[PDB]
Amino acid sequence: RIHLVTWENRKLYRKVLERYFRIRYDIYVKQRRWRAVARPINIEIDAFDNEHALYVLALDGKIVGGSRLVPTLEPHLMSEVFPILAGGTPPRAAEIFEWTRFFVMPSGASSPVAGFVLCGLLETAQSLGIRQISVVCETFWPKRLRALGWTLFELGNALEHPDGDIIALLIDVTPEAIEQTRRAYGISGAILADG
Repeated sequence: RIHLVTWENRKLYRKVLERYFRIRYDIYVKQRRWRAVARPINIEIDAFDNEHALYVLALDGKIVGGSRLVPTLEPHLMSEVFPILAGGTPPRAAEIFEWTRFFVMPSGASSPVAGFVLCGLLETAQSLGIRQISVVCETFWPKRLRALGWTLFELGNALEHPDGDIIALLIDVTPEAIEQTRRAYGISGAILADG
């Protein structure tokens, strides 16, 4: 199930968040991803992990995948690091949040966990009146996401690097995108823990 962790419920979710920041150490620091900062303790945390962050976490209590949303009216990765990808002016609106830190844990084999996370992201954004989601992602993502039902707009030129090519996208959060995604991964029950 997809759980929405915010500033307001961070104390209820304190053990999940402590595991979540340790997991980011395993994923981002331990496999030496671009710009991950090594901390003196085994967590990974960046300038965008503050009171304005939203954590969309796939649980079962073990974390199996997730993502992070930041209000585009606040400083965000595309605004502070990659504004060149959106022509120097990333999209910024109350209605618009930036997606960062998409991950799926290895275990999670032939599992729709990815499905559960991607569908859960759109459903959480729906529920909050986030109408679009901005993202900096590898240049292979738009094909995959336009195969699941997503309507999205490239915001610029790809930035080519020997270690990976990246691009900025603006994603519509549509009832349709949601349906086709569920269909692509064929799962049924409730996904969000709404209560």
